[PDB]
Amino acid sequence: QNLKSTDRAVQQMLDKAKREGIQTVWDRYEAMKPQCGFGETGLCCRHCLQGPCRINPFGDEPKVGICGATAEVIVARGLDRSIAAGAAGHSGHAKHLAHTLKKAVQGKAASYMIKDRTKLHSIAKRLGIPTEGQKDEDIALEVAKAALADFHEKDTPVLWVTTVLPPSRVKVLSAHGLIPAGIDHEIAEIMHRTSMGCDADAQNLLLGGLRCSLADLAGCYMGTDLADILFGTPAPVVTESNLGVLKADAVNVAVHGHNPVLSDIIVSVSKEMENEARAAGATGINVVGICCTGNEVLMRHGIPACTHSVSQEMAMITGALDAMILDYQCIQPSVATIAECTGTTVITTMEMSKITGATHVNFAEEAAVENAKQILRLAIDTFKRRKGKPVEIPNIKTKVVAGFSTEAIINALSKLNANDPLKPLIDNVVNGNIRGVCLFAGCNNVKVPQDQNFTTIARKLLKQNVLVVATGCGAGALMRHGFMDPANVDELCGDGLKAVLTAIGEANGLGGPLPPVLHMGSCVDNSRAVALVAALANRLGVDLDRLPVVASAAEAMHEKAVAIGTWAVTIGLPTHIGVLPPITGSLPVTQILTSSVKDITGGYFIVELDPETAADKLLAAINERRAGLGLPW
Amino acid sequence: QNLKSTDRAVQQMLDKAKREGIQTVWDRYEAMKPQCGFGETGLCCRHCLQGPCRINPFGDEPKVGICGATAEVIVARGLDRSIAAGAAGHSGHAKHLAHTLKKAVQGKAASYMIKDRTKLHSIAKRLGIPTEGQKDEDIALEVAKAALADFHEKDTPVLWVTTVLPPSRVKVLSAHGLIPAGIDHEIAEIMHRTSMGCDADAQNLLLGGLRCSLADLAGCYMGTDLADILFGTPAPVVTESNLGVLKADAVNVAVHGHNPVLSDIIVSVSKEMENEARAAGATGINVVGICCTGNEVLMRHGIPACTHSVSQEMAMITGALDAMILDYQCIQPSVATIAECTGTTVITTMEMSKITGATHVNFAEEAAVENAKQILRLAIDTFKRRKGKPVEIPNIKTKVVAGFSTEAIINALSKLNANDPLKPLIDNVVNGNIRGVCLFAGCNNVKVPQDQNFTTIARKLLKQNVLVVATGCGAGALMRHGFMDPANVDELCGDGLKAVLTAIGEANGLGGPLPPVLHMGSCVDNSRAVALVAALANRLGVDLDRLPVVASAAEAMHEKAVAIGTWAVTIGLPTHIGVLPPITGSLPVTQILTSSVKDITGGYFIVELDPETAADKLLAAINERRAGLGLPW
Ligand code: SF4
Ligand code: SF4
Ligand code: FES
Ligand code: FES
Ligand SMILES: [Fe+2]
Ligand SMILES: [Fe+2]
Repeated sequence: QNLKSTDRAVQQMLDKAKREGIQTVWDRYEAMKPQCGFGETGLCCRHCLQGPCRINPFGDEPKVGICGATAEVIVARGLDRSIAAGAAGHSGHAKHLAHTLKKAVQGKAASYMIKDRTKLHSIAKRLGIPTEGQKDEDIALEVAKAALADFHEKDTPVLWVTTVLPPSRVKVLSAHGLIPAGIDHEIAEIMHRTSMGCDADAQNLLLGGLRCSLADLAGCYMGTDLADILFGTPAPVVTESNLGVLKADAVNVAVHGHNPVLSDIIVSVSKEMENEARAAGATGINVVGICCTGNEVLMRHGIPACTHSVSQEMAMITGALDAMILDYQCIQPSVATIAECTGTTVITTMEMSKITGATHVNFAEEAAVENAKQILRLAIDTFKRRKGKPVEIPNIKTKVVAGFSTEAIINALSKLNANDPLKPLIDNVVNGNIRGVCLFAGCNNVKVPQDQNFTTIARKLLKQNVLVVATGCGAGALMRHGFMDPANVDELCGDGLKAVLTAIGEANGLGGPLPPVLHMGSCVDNSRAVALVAALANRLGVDLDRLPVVASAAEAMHEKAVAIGTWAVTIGLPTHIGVLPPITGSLPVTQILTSSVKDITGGYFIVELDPETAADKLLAAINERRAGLGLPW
Repeated sequence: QNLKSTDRAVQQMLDKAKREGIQTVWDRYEAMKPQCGFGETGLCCRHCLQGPCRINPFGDEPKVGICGATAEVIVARGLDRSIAAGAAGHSGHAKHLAHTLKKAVQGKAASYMIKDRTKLHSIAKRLGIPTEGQKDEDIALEVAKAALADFHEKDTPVLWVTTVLPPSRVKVLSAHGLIPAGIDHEIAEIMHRTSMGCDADAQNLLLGGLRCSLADLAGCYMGTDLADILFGTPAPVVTESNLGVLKADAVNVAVHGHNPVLSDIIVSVSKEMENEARAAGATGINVVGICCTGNEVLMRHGIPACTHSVSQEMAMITGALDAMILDYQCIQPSVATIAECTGTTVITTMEMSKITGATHVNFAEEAAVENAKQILRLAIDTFKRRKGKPVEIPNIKTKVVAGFSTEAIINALSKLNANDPLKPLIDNVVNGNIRGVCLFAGCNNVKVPQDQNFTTIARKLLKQNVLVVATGCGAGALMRHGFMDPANVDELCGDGLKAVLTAIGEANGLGGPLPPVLHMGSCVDNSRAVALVAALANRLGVDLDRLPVVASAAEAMHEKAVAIGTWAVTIGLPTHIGVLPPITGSLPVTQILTSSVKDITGGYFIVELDPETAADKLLAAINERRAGLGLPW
């Protein structure tokens, strides 16, 4: 079982699933081997009804698609569609929040409100929306309207790109035609240009992909911005992670998917339904997180994280998960079938994301509290059904310090330098106590023993004094292995980094260091890392492609992760991916993505499946940037 | 060679390509056999980096995707993405025209203008835009703004759906949640819901596909509307088709792709460059059409059609094609490589559709005449290079009567009944002289001997007194085989249909019948068939699903054709497809699309690869509708 997951709680549940005859994602993967080599290399096209077409990576025919599409066209078109799909997810999330904010301030959804007025005003200023003598509700209406306007063409480009990157970066991108005109406009143009008999030049196709990836960035940044307005900007919080956060004697409710519009309300209503739960024989409702919506409520409310990504089924296998409340994205549809075995009530809530066999309870923002109560009463009923049934919750959890929004990191640093908060961080980059910054992002992937790449790479980087930040299920991996517990600083961190984390933590009152890794939130909250890195660039007067900052999507899975990796490259970062994207069937495309793009954006992909080697390559990238700034390394 | 194409001109050029060692689409198809059975059946998924996943149609594992995606989820998700891709193409075309109209009336593109003021006013009225006391330029600005507004969410749904179908049809669709909210909004929502871990219910997914197909319909209708405003509504015209329209002693220029914004200007500028051409030793510039942009200039200007779809390379093989001027969609990228062999100058013009090895000449609507002259001078130079080179133009052409816009059909009918023009058509449906109506649409496909299904089905239907209309490369097939020459009425048509075509043609002055098949235009001009059928529905006071009207995408290829077939079903038509879409790997999805959808929209797919059987099934569908109206059959 350690060949499947490096998480001991997951291993324990894999043994339980095995002896109970419950098929898991790992079993489904085994049943898929050997996987198709055409698909693995990207040398397959189904873009018209003359297909399917394939190209042998090596040897004899077929060498070309039926319409004449070359390997580099086919590979580039497939990649572009994955970027567009990712952009569609993050920006769909953002759109949902924009409509929620609009309804809130129009009096149509009283369960929602402006919680972070300071954030609202800062965003308005950034967008050029007047605030002086205006009512907050009117400012918010204008911010929501601006968010929606960025989905289509208008007299300005996408402001959630052009107003969040430094002017010099916008200039580089504009010179290459990479600034998106509208989010949904770019998604549609990708689908058009990649359809049969359209774009058939690899460089042209890939430039289109870079532009669409910036539409994805805009959607991420918009989603973080609007969620902070509505639900509060995260600040440091302490909680726990892993399956041991479930409680046999409570009604255990997982929030799973992505959007806090749903989960945030589940959290607050669950508190109000405590004596209902107790009337049912439970101690209360224990809300726990899975995937990014779990990260959202962890960051804002300290809701403990149950599990993440590939291991999500394992929460159900305990026998203790009374409900799994879903919105969209990254939910294995197997959960609907496993629920039949485990007793769990799986509940979908969004019209565009249903799962055959799950109960659907429409969630309307206009009726959010009532809908939440209906959902939570299903969960209480489920608890009652498992009275007297044995459960097997692994007694395995870690302590997690999280909540490191960009605002929170600046505020923490400000305790060392009140009027120049980024300077103490830069000072320690310059003196070598901080070698550079690495963002871990993205998924787990069944092909990689769960968490092995994240923890292997992070350990090497921490020992080398890298400041490590994380989001999504990368943060999930790290938190479940103790990388968010300050008690582990002495073991994990180099002496430089330890000194810095200790100095900040002591100056912020909590008699000890910051944690080894800073949790910056959900996958849309990769945008927070952009805000931090853009602020450093502006403070230093250099573009992002000069900074000693890298990213690693160490165990990537979703199309969303492909989009994020691509915008990380587009904004100027060396960006590791630890699984193979379907590009190796075309050397010219691989060379563009890993080498020639450096001449366009300054960023580049590092494709490396061996995590020790990946760590070495990431350190080399950081140190090259250090040398370019005239720094020792 | 007759096993490849039933077109004798194509056969002749296949012999020339063979003896010259020039690889064709048919050769590339042969080199692809046997094709992947997983892709053919739709049982393959590459929506995340855990894939590729496949499902055996029958037998043992794999039985399910790695995430738990079932065969019916996988099939439905793939189909939905193809619909979204098609919608992205037609609506991208429409968007381009909307921006062109806006520039024209704002004084930014003087090469363009309002040519059809009557059409402009009719569209404005339909959309609810005031015209009384308004300047045409202001009305046009408002129409262009409305077109652009339909791409995104707003306070109304997509007006290029809701204002073009009868209220009772809008009501049916709205009750099922099928009216699109915005064109690009729907495309993006499809990409989201079909990404990993989102929608996983076949019926839900397919309803999403139906709604996205209506976004495609909107794009088609918008494209026809705007092109008519800018370039004129078609009226009956006489021209010729097939490779014999090329002229060895002229500069032969093919317009290929889709958008008249390009081709229309090539036509008018080519006339002005006649003595330049003659100075070069040519008789003039001979503009000829390929694919839909060829159909656009055929319909409006009588520009002869060279060839279509699968056989497009054959125009180059003659040795006489001096230039091929491209915008986007349905262009085999092989043309860039074949041009090296044949001498032809292949020229791309749009930023999102380039082909490695082709010359790119940006075309800006603001500079259209100058850009056109630059392009045409490349073509004249190419002519000069082939002085003294033998060419082989098959001496094979047909006469084509075309230009049957809906307005043109109504006007023709009005010669028999001035104030109730649809009544003579309905009278002859009722008395059985016209059994029903069949629309042929869509592509050729290399899997089917070229044109075999279109001509086989059309011959059977015509003998059975069906009024046959055609668009796109279905019209192309029919015209190249003589179905648009009135001289062939006695041979092809049943006595009822012959009597009707004769009575209309005689009443319209041209001493003989209308042609056997009415050419209604390009693929976006499938929207014209909708306008005709909606007008018949309104005149009879019934919905479209009661009318004896069917469609046949007899040799479908592009994602666009999938989208069109799907909206034909959604608006209420029995819709034949003569190639296998990738759905047969899921019986539940197949049953929805071919049977249960009848209970939702009244329409349904008829999947039938044998064209004699397809004809029988289409006649049975027509006659079932006749019986439902209380008519003899
Ligand atoms: S677009 Fe070209 S390569 Fe793709 S399936 Fe169609 S013929 Fe094959
Ligand atoms: S979305 Fe599911 S079925 Fe598709 S490639 Fe990923 S794991 Fe496989
Ligand atoms: S041939 Fe296997 S992914 Fe298409
Ligand atoms: S296994 Fe062949 S299309 Fe994927
Ligand atoms: Fe996520
Ligand atoms: Fe077309």
